[PDB]
Amino acid sequence: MIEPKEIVDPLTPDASESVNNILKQSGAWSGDDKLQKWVRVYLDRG
Amino acid sequence: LWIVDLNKSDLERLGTSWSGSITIGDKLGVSLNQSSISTLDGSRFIAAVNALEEKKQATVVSRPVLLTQENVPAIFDNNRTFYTKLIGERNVALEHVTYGTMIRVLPRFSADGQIEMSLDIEDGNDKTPQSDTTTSVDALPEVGRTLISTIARVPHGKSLLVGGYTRDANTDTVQSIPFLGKLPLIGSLFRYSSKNKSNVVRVFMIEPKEIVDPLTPDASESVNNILKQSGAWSGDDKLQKWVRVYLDRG
Amino acid sequence: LEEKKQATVVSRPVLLTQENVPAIFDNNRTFYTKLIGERNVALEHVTYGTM
Amino acid sequence: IRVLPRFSADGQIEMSLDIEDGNDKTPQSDTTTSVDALPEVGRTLISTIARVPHGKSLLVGGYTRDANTDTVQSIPFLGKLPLIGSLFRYSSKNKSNVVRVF
Amino acid sequence: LWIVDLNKSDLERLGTSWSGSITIGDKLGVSLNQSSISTLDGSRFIAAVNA
Repeated sequence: MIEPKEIVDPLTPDASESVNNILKQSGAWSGDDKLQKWVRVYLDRG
Repeated sequence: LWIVDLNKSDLERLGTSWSGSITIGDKLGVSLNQSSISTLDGSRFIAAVNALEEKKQATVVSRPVLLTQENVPAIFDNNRTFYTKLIGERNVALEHVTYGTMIRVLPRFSADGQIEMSLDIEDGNDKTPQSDTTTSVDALPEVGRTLISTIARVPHGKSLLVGGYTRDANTDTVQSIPFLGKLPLIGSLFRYSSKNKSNVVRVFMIEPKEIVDPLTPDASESVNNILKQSGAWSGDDKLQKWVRVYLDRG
Repeated sequence: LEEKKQATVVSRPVLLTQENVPAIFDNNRTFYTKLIGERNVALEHVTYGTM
Repeated sequence: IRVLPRFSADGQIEMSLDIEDGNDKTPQSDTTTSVDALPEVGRTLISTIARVPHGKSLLVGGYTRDANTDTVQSIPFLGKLPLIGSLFRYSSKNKSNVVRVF
Repeated sequence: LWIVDLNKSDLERLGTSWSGSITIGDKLGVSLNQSSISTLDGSRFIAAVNA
């Protein structure tokens, strides 16, 4: 089968809230660590 | 960009399957299910039951980051090899999977503030027939190869999808004996049922952002918080400081 | 011997472009399944390609 | 690493980067701690011009990864009775999470 | 330039997995999990635990 659709809008909600609902529920969240947060924090908000 | 994978599968196997032969007085030989009498004369008929089931679930989320100027190309690619510990040190073996990634882009600015880019991306492992033992494939999940070739524009600081793949599947079979598999009392001792079900999504996202500022705090304070807490700091040594000090402050 | 077999599989790719520009998507996963036995060891596998 | 730098007017530096780092893919270190002794880092390659103000530090590219794995292998009938039903399980979790940035 | 790496992993493995076969009076043979009787007649069923 086939079906296209037109798209003009960004994703709602945002992608940074999608994966942070994945990683805190699949059991792989890695922001608690006080050894690795010193270099992820350069990398999440700019 | 955001790689993301979700895998989920369960499988069950239960039932018997019979074979073998009998004999009567060296005058007649009755065999069940292709058991040749030319290999067996008194070996009576046997059975085989299978019982095993499981539930598998695995996720993997990875992301590359890279910056350019506008109207200039750039390439990023990467491939690590992930090992896992097969059980045994003298009875020795290993198994390993390479995990490759590639991305090249060509961005520009618009008038109203949105970014337009030019994407070829790749991700996956190479097809390797390996990990022969049952949990050896279970240790490291597999993700297939993929390739996009797409220009796509997106408003400032927000996230748009660029392509994906989903898949759902079942399987059902009931293998049995024709006459004796329907009587109510022990008729379900002659079944052989094996369901199977897996369902997998995988999608590539993208989001750019504009950047004008240097990193806050500085990088020399980042690694000096790493090395004094991971336990590898090397400024205490009175034999090696005489040449690192030419090298930290100019 | 007799049996009854039934199987379904439903898959979908998604992708976007602009208008009047080409684009390619292709994919191939390999699906393993657990043959019964760990020391009596064997596997079997099928690649599933899409373009 | 190869580079090609120049000065700007206001004091910032603009450079031209191709960098590489890693080991070559070697199937080796067969014993269990032999891989554990020396860690592995994958190959990487950048091709980027990037400018940065004087004396401060800017990021040029990186890679992170998170993963799980869960499986519960058991016997269908006898794996649910309360008394010794958990003697027929086979559970094996797995979890790794790795960052790396230039 | 500054290379930096952080790696972290943990892994656990626990449980059993069974196999083997029995016999009754040289008249019938019941086997669990692909144990062929064509290699074994009196070798009773075994287990394997990993921890």
